[PDB]
Amino acid sequence: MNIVLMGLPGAGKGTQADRIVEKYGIPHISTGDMFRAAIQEGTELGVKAKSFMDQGALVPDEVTIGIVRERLSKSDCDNGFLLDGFPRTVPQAEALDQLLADMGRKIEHVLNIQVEKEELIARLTGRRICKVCGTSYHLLFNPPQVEGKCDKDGGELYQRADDNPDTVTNRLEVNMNQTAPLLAFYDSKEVLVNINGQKDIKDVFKDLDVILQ
Ligand SMILES: Nc1ncnc2c1ncn2[C@@H]1O[C@H](COP(=O)(O)OP(=O)(O)OP(=O)(O)OP(=O)(O)OP(=O)(O)OC[C@H]2O[C@@H](n3cnc4c(N)ncnc43)[C@H](O)[C@@H]2O)[C@@H](O)[C@H]1O
Ligand SMILES: [Zn+2]
Repeated sequence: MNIVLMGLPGAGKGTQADRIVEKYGIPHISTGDMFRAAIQEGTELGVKAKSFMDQGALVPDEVTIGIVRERLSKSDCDNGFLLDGFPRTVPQAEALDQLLADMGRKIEHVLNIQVEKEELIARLTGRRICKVCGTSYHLLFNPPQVEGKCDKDGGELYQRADDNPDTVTNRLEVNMNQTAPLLAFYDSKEVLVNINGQKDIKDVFKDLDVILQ
């Protein structure tokens, strides 16, 4: 089960990932989580990634492909994996084909979660993230059971610094700059499915899960 969960910032990739991972027990590999981990280690990689992330810019492709090479070569991905927000560029996409072709494998499904820009913006305005596990809530649209506390581990919730309005606008634009030619890459190789992400979390999930089996 070699999957890519694709979508613009705030499309519900993280939200849908928890469901796919919990159901099929394949590792969730998000580049954005990895960069935040490196920032928490305070590695040099993290310090350098963070300049870009704070602007809402992409982290350079070579850096990014790097950590993905390393990560997907770990034995826990041998039987499958859920890439989340990678690739975002044609060179990332290619380097992914190549590193998998070296292992006698390929990506088998790119699930592209589509949401209009205005909705994406509303989603990243009230978003909250768990200190303990990294899961996201939304104060309006998908709140925790108990205010301020994650439903999974009781973790405190907080606001990601890049979820401010200026950085969000930058993030949507930058990522969209990459999107159509990448859809065209995957659409042409016959693995891309578009998914209406603009409805209930459970309903988006059914659409995904249809494809997964
Ligand atoms: N491959 C790469 N190349 C280069 N640089 C890279 C890279 N990967 C990362 N980077 C760098 O790292 C940075 C951060 O990356 P990262 O943090 O991965 O991602 P992002 O692009 O910032 O967007 P997310 O993946 O955080 O959003 P998502 O769709 O998972 O949203 P969620 O499910 O929370 O949902 C959003 C909100 O909506 C709510 N919600 C979810 N589903 C629904 C629904 N159906 N209806 C209503 N509300 C919903 C949630 O509760 C939540 O509040 C980038 O800006 C870049 O600098
Ligand atoms: Zn949590």
